[PDB]
Amino acid sequence: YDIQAWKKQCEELLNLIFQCEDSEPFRQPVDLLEYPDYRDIIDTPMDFATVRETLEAGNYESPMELCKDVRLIFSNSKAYTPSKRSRIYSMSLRLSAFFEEHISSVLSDYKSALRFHKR
Ligand SMILES: O=C1Cc2ccc(Br)cc2N1
Repeated sequence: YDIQAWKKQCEELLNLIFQCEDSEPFRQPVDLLEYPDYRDIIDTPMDFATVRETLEAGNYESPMELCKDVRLIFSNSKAYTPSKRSRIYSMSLRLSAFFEEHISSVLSDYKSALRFHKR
C-alpha cells in the first residue's frame, strides 16, 4: 500500500517508452515554425521529455496527472493525423496501447494505496 511507489514505476515506464522506436516523434516538443499545422490545431503541446521533466521536478501529485499528459500526446497526434496513412499514426496507436497496458497496474496500486490510507 505504498502511496509513493507510482513515481519510480512511472520513471521506469518512461525509460521503456524512450527506448521504443515508436516514441521517436514524441520525445521532444514540436518546432512550431517547422510544423505550423500542429501549432494551429494543438491547444496544449505535450511530449515525453516534458512529461519526464515534470515528474522529475516533483510537479505531478499522482500518476493520474502523468497519465493525463501522456494521453494528451496521443490525442494531439490523432488531431494532427487526418488519415491512417502516415508513420506518426501507426507509431502513436502502438505506443498508446503499450502505455495503457503498463500504466493500468500503476494506477490500480496507487488508488488502492490511497483507499487503504483513508480506511
Ligand atoms: O518531429 C516531429 C514532427 C511532428 C509533427 C507532428 C507531431 Br503530432 C509529432 C511530430 N514529431
